[PDB]
Amino acid sequence: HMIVLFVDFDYFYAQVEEVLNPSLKGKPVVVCVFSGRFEDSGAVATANYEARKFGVKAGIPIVEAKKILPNAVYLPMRKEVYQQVSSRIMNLLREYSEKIEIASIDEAYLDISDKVRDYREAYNLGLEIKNKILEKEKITVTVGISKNKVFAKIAADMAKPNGIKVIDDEEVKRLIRELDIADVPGIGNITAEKLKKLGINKLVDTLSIEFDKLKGMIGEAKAKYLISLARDEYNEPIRTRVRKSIGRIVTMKRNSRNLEEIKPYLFRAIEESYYKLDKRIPKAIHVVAVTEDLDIVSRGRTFPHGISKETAYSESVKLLQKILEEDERKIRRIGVRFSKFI
DNA sequence: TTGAATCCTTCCCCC
DNA sequence: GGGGGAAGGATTC
Ligand SMILES: Nc1ncnc2c1ncn2[C@H]1C[C@H](O)[C@@H](COP(=O)(O)OP(=O)(O)OP(=O)(O)O)O1
Ligand SMILES: *[C@@H]1O[C@@H]2Oc3cc(OC)c4c5c(c(=O)oc4c3[C@@H]2[C@H]1O)C(=O)CC5
Ligand SMILES: [Ca+2]
Ligand SMILES: [Ca+2]
Ligand SMILES: [Ca+2]
Repeated sequence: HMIVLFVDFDYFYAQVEEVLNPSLKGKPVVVCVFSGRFEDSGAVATANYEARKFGVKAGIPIVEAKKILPNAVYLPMRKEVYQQVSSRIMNLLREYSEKIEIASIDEAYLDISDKVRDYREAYNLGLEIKNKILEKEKITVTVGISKNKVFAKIAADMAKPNGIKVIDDEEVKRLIRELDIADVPGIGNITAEKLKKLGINKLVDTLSIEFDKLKGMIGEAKAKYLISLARDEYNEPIRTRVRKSIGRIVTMKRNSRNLEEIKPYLFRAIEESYYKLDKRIPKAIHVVAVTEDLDIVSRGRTFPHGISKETAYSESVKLLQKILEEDERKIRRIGVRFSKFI
């Protein structure tokens, strides 16, 4: 059948910052995103392994991080820079197979199904690829390999960082039963829970309960997806993918409800969203408001034509008003999202 | 306590 | 009964 090759750049942002300034290597680096809310307000985009060893990881606020390693190198996030370093590594990959996916800013699956006869040769192509990526861009990555996407990724998760691992059918059969279901791609702790108090603690357990029970607890989708992984029938193609929407949000200095106070933030958001749009014309626009208590509320509108920057501002203001109206909390975060491209 | 981008489920129109 | 689609909330990486 087929063999999937998953490539995953190690502690990426942090690493890219290390590449752009080698003096950093071997020292704990925490790449964070600072919100003008107050000094050191914000969170950790991510951190390299030195820093991570001690708990400073992605998601923890910057203040807690400095309390753990008050002496680590803290750098602001430079997405653009990372975006270009990624694009570069992404191309090198295309050279190994035109069947590439690119799931995120540091992930990509490759159907080397043809370019390889056996796993032995896959493992080889893995090193070939790790090495060529290390030579051209100075970036270390983990590579996973198996019969399908989901497993090619799991193989990687197991081998981080700067690793390479092949999961053969026997490794799969073993995993379908001994692999914790919370560690399966697509299962956030939210679904990991509903599955926990349902008896499904292992990828296999999904076979025991009747289907229409799962469909109601976690949804027809996740239901069928899980079942196939368990009966070893899962086999999704490595399809190239196109961005289906762009957007931008911004935290405000103070939380408020004053339309006029929020407007400037909204527009700042819209303005950047267009730059990103580049040459794309969106037919749908949505305004997203993160309430003072971190709950998300969004209103939107789809037009039968493209959205001009001018109209964009206009329709955005209405949609925010509609939010303040329909809600009551103070707005903490505001922004826009443009979808349904022409 | 920082974004971004893609699903899950109502719901309204109408053959 | 169900094709076709827009809205807002849910969930994941
Ligand atoms: N919780 C988060 N908050 C903000 N940015 C995040 C978060 N998680 C991930 N990111 C961004 C920062 C990273 O550079 C990139 C994600 O990297 P991730 O691929 O999942 O693994 P990584 O290789 O950088 O980490 P790892 O140390 O596990 O290998 O996406
Ligand atoms: C939205 O607001 C916060 O910003 C981010 C950014 C992430 O990745 C770039 C992110 C991830 C995860 C998560 O639970 O939260 C975030 C958040 C916060 C969200 O609440 C993951 O599991 C992977 C990335
Ligand atoms: Ca990674
Ligand atoms: Ca990744
Ligand atoms: Ca998980």
